[PDB]
Amino acid sequence: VVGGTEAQRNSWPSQISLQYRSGSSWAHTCGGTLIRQNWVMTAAHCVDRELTFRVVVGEHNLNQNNGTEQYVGVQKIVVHPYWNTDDVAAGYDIALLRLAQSVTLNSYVQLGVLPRAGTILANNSPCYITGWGLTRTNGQLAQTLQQAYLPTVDYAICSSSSYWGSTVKNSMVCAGGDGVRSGCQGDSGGPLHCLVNGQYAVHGVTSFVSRLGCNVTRKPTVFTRVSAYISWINNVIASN
Ligand SMILES: [Ca+2]
Repeated sequence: VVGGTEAQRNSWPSQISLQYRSGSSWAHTCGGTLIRQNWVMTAAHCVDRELTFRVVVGEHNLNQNNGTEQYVGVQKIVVHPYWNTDDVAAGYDIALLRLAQSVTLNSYVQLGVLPRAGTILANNSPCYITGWGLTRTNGQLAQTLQQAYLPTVDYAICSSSSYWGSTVKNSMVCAGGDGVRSGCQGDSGGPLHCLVNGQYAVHGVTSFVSRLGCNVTRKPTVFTRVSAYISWINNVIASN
């Protein structure tokens, strides 16, 4: 997250860190949202690589013991069947991870609330992106979980020529684009939390930013629109 502020450690208890094994250690690669005690929602592109993955719930500082983490292996990966790694702009950038164990819920570990199917946010709706992604374009991961206020940009604006044009689809949510605050590499897969009827819900799965840079004016961060995939999500969980 570029232009973030450090999150309070119990603000976003559905945020997870998706990590891969690298030598004698683990490396953060993406975010995700805990949606069942044994299921995480992330981006398809995050699991394109044949890697060994684990999820960390209850995480705040990637580099320090927080006293709240739970570590769990990824047992099954279900990518959306229409995802094409060649074509992030086509959409379908969503995947579900069944965890090897069920995690225990507490003020640091909670399920993310998903929107009702079909919900579209009005332009300029209040949302926060969260994650441990780069804090500058071509920078380094954050140590502590960051949040940034990113107001939505509706489809009509976001798919205009000055913004993303043809690249954005109605199966996506755009947020931000102010040139200061954005998602960045390592935020992919995590949530976009939007306040609706007094309740935050996870409306987006972080998908992509401009090839120019993370925080680019009129290139809002682009998210998979969770509310387009409610039936898909439920179908996967019920058949696994
Ligand atoms: Ca930690």
